[PDB]
Amino acid sequence: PTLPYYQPIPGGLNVGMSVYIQGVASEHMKRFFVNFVVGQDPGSDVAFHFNPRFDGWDKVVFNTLQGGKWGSEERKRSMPFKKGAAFELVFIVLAEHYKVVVNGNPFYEYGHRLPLQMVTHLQVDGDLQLQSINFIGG
Ligand SMILES: C[C@@H]1O[C@@H](O[C@H]2[C@H](O[C@H]3[C@H](O)[C@@H](O)[C@H](O)O[C@@H]3CO)O[C@H](CO)[C@H](O)[C@@H]2O)[C@@H](O)[C@H](O)[C@@H]1O
Repeated sequence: PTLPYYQPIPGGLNVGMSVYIQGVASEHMKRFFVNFVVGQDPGSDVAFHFNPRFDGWDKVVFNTLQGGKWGSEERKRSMPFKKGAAFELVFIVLAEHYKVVVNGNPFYEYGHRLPLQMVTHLQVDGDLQLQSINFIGG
């Protein structure tokens, strides 16, 4: 796949589905993001924004964008990615949350703030190369 990536999720999200992303973090990475989007047009709500950042004390930010407004960020001050390194990034869609798994290691559970049933698109962009995106268990 080429970046930016912004594609419909086949059949939408359902509990039990996984999004499996294989990529390589840029040697000079500052950030990248994965968005679960309600729609495809500019201004669309983002049910789940997953945002690793290497600026400062390395961390991953998690949030939701609704009606043009970012909600209260969640943050985990641990960085499972590495500049220049390949990664395997998995989002397991469960009833209560998105379960994030990185390189086989469970990393975070982000509670749903918008209904998973209303997510239509996946958007990926930033300082990485994308090798593949697969939807499993749809
Ligand atoms: C640093 C910021 O990066 C972009 O905006 C992102 C937004 O930044 C938050 C920041 O994470 C938070 O700690 C602070 O309290 O408010 C900032 C402004 O909203 O965070 C959201 C997720 O919460 C997205 O990642 C945004 O891209 C940029 O647009 C800002 O100008 C600023 O440089």
